[PDB]
Amino acid sequence: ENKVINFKKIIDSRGSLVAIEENKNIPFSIKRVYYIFDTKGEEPRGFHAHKKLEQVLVCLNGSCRVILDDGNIIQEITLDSPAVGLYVGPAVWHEMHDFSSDCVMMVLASDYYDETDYIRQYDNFKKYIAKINLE
Amino acid sequence: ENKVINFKKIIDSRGSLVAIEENKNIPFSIKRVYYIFDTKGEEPRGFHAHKKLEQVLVCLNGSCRVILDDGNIIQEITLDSPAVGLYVGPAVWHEMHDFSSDCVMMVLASDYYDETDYIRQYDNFKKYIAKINL
Ligand SMILES: Cc1cn([C@H]2C[C@H](O)[C@@H](COP(=O)(O)OP(=O)(O)O)O2)c(=O)[nH]c1=O
Ligand SMILES: Cc1cn([C@H]2C[C@H](O)[C@@H](COP(=O)(O)OP(=O)(O)O)O2)c(=O)[nH]c1=O
Ligand SMILES: [Cl-]
Repeated sequence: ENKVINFKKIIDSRGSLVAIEENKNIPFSIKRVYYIFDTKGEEPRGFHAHKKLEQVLVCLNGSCRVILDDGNIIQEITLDSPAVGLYVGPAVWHEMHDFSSDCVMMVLASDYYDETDYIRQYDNFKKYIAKINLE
Repeated sequence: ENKVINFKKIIDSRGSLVAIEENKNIPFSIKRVYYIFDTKGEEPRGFHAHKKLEQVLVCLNGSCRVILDDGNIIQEITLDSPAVGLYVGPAVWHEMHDFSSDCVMMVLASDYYDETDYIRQYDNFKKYIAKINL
């Protein structure tokens, strides 16, 4: 509804195509595109929140299980369709689990990588969330 | 004239990561990100040049054979690594062939989809180039 994006998909005799356009079918300007591949092991990814960064996760091949925690409710979704994007706004703790061996996870981000824009401690995230609330 | 971009790749026990940043490891601002998947058939694609659009092609899974023609030289390059991008500037004809069944082709574009920016006839592409040349 608010976080799951169903992109329009073109299908023809040659295959399938999806086009994501900044500020068109995604709410922000794209500054970075990163992707995860050649995955292995049973240790997950993520476990942090951002203060300003906006992202849209898309599973281009295989599947992956994503968890979002906005400090109020926890949501979970299994991404396994390239036509499905998951919006991860600022102030949202997130985690990525169960990457299939053939998984390819693509992320569209509103800004360049920035080590300082991370909240890696859950309690801190929680605190952070509390403060924002007050305001 | 080289068009291959080798991206820095992060590796750990969990897998690999590559990060593309507009105007940082690619020469333009990204306005669109499109991808081709669930491919079939024996028909190749592309077979056009753009007048304004700049793009970076990346084979995120499987493989595919790309043909680039800049009007000076024709280059055939097989993409089978997510860490390699192929820069397709304006006025550059491109074709994509031999898509693996599990292929995933991702493209970073400098602008929104625009059918009017498609030069669809090789001869016209060549004429366009000639024009540019003078
Ligand atoms: C997401 C991202 C990470 N990185 C770097 C930062 C680290 O050195 C490495 C991995 O970052 P990341 O994998 O997100 O951090 P963590 O190990 O805490 O889960 O890749 C970039 O250079 N660019 C990016 O866009
Ligand atoms: C590349 C792209 C294609 N499309 C559509 C146009 C076509 O209907 C289809 C395939 O486009 P494309 O292969 O570029 O054109 P063509 O098949 O004529 O050679 O996908 C978009 O809607 N947005 C995009 O960003
Ligand atoms: Cl579900």
